[PDB]
Amino acid sequence: IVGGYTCAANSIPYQVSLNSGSHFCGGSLINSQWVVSAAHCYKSRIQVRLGEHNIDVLEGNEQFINAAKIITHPNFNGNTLDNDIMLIKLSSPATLNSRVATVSLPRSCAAAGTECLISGWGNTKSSGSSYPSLLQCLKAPVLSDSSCKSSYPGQITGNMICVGFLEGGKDSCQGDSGGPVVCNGQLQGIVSWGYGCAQKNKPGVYTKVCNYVNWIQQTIAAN
Ligand SMILES: NC(=[NH2+])NCCCO
Ligand SMILES: [Ca+2]
Ligand code: NA
Repeated sequence: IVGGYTCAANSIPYQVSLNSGSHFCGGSLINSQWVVSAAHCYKSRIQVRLGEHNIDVLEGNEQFINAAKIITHPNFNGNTLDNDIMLIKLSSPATLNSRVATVSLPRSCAAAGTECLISGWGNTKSSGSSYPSLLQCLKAPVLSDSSCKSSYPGQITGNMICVGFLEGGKDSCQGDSGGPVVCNGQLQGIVSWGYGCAQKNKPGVYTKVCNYVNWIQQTIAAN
């Protein structure tokens, strides 16, 4: 997250870190047994780390649970990033408490201008690299479909939203991929792609979760 602030510890209890020797992507806990993330994050083995704040220190409230199933969207396209969504089934249910909690799926899609919270352990520098120990947060609005499509001509599908700031300086970045965009208590976005990060007129692009509630529910019921 570039241009953000350090979240209060455990204040984002649905945020997970996906780990395969190190942190590589975010995810969101949406049921006791299922995390949603981005398909471009796929690895064939993943450990899910729940209840994290400092990913470099054991603080005591963590739950580390291996993925038992890793299911990418069948229409994920690696060129256009359409359908950039993945579900992970945990080998055992997460134990839900104040520090490890689900986030609701969307009841509807979000109005343009809705304020959201984006979070992750991704790069914090717009020049060079700095990967933080502490979970970072960013407040950002859903942009117009107009502002989004003008920023990336021919590249925004009906399964994508832009969230962020056209001036630059405030965005998700590499390592935030797969993590949450939560607006009015609903998971509306998954960190997906962009042209670099935090650049002028290149806002973050996010998988539009309000199109996938049926796919999510169907996959959960069938696995
Ligand atoms: N501009 C962006 N937010 N790009 C995607 C960040 C995750 O790689
Ligand atoms: Ca920790
Ligand atoms: Na432009």
